[PDB]
Amino acid sequence: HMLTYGAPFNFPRWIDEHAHLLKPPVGNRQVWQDSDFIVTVVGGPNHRTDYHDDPLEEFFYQLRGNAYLNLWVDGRRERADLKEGDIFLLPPHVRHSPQRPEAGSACLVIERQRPAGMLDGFEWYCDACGHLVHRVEVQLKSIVTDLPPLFESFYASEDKRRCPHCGQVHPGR
Amino acid sequence: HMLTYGAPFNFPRWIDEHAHLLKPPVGNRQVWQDSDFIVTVVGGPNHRTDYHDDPLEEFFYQLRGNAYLNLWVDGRRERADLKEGDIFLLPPHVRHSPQRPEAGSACLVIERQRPAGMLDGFEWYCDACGHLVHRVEVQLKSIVTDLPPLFESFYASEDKRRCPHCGQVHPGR
Ligand SMILES: Nc1c(O)cccc1C(=O)O
Ligand SMILES: Nc1c(O)cccc1C(=O)O
Ligand SMILES: [Fe+2]
Ligand SMILES: [Fe+2]
Ligand SMILES: [Fe+2]
Ligand SMILES: [Fe+2]
Repeated sequence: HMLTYGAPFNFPRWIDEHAHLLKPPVGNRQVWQDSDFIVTVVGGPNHRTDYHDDPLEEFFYQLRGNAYLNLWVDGRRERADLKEGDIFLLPPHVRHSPQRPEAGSACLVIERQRPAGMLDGFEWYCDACGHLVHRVEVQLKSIVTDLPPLFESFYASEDKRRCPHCGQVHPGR
Repeated sequence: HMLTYGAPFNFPRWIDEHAHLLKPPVGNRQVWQDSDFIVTVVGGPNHRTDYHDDPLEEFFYQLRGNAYLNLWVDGRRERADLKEGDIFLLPPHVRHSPQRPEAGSACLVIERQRPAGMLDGFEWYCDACGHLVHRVEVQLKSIVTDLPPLFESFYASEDKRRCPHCGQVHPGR
């Protein structure tokens, strides 16, 4: 039938035109609305203390500049570098915290709409004892707008940030 | 848990190392195996007379060189140009025939594994009366290997290529 999502267009030029809109905490912009593939560009600098626990995979292609992913691989606080030109496929549920410090950076991130009842988690870990401080689960509907309200609630509440092993109150900063 | 799909790596350099393997009819190479996102690069020159009827969306990013998509939009034999640097999201079921004439071209194509019972179609249309000549449906398991055997069967059989409106026998060439 129709091309619902429009005609091909130049991506470098699209990124240039929307550069001034790539803004924190999360830094992104969705290219097409109501699609099954969720196609965003993420710039910087961003502010993220959360780990994301995505029930599906996440494709990355660091188009401009560099960034890294803080991970928890196999229990250990780990890092994956998104050097300019790198690509990478995250397995479902690997906890990850995108750090994007470079102004003018641009990373293509691709995900899919989540079916009903498949939940996304956002977690924070204690920077002293390294144990789970807080975890919210959300039925995700916008990878752009549903994020910061969630982090504000954590940021605004030392009961959420108080650790349950040590009593260290996470800075959320 | 583990990074099942490995660590980030440089995509331009990966494409360079596998250039000599991007070979017709279809021209592709999957970057990761057993993933839900099916991430391929497609080079050229390719030989495609089929239209693909994908039950899911297809993301394109023409990385090197140019290509086009022959389409059937709203009944009309149409074209979408994949100019170097273009991106594009195909809606599910839009019939499309990727033409990739340029040696050394490279296009990122992203799709997802198809659930059980969601079928892919490959169709051919009559180049005289413009009506459907032949359509096979397949449970797709490899976007790389399941293709040409299907086209050989059409190519090898004038009963499949004989049109049911006119009697024009499609060249399959
Ligand atoms: N992985 C991300 C996500 O799931 C949402 C928003 C941004 C990112 C990112 O990688 O920057
Ligand atoms: N759309 C394609 C597909 O579905 C399989 C293989 C190649 C392509 C292509 O766009 O070249
Ligand atoms: Fe994420
Ligand atoms: Fe702690
Ligand atoms: Fe296709
Ligand atoms: Fe015909």
